[PDB]
Amino acid sequence: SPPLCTLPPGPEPPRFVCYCEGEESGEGDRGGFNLYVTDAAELWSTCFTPDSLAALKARFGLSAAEDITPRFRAACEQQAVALTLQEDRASLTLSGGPSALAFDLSKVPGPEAAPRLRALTLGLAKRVWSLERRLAAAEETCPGESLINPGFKSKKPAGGVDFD
Amino acid sequence: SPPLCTLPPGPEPPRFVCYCEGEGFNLYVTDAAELWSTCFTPDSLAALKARFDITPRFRAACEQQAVALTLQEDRASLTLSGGPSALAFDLSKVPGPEAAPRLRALTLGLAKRVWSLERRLAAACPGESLINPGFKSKKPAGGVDFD
Repeated sequence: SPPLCTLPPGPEPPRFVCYCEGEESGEGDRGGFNLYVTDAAELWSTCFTPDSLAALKARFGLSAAEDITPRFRAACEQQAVALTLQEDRASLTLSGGPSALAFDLSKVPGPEAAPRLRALTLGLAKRVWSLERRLAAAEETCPGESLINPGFKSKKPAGGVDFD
Repeated sequence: SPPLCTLPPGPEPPRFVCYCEGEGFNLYVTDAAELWSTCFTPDSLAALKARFDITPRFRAACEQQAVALTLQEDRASLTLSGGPSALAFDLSKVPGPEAAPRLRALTLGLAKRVWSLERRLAAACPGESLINPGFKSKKPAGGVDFD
């Protein structure tokens, strides 16, 4: 269950989304490590390489035993995600833990942003579909006219005075 | 929270998404690249809601996973079964300029719903002969011993 978040944080109507993909363990194989930020109009990807990632985690003081996805999940829980964009290049700050980590995001071509967007639409669809029952399990457990001259009011006989 | 369903709802990788918003009221089925919308007129909307509100019925159908889809390359017909009787809706393609803000808004809404749902789930020289540098530190001969 890869974490994700939307900015601005909280229940405020957001404009951006940040997420991660892959990270499958157990019977399956360890996939890639990609964190994408998009606003349904322009995607941004890490486009990192294993040597670049190793150098980045060595310079910032991390080791190979600390995965970044749990830190992203903790920041999502604490709402500690920030995005800075200059014109098309984004840098996300992850301040969930004691030290704020900085990650650099590059531009994404359209022929990759659009397929990613149309895959992520169904991705979030199935995610929310599963999370519905997940939260359920977690929380729950002529009349009026004289016939002689129709068009003239029907006449009743005179009665006069009758004491009661 | 407005209801939503994934077609098919099984463990198979989903392909189609259906949603409602507004309660001209329209029903949207999005393949993330193409959108089918009712675009019904107010008189037609009144006639359809009289013959069958639709949001509670749609929500019940989503919970019961009773939404049927029939599509032929331009046309969408939905069988909604969440109320007293089955609901039949006719949907057609919407232009791309109309769907682009719609798809952006639905993407943002899905993302924020997922984040809110996750939040609610959370709250629940060595070796060298120095005399001649460049040569191994010699060992004086020892001969034979007894072991």
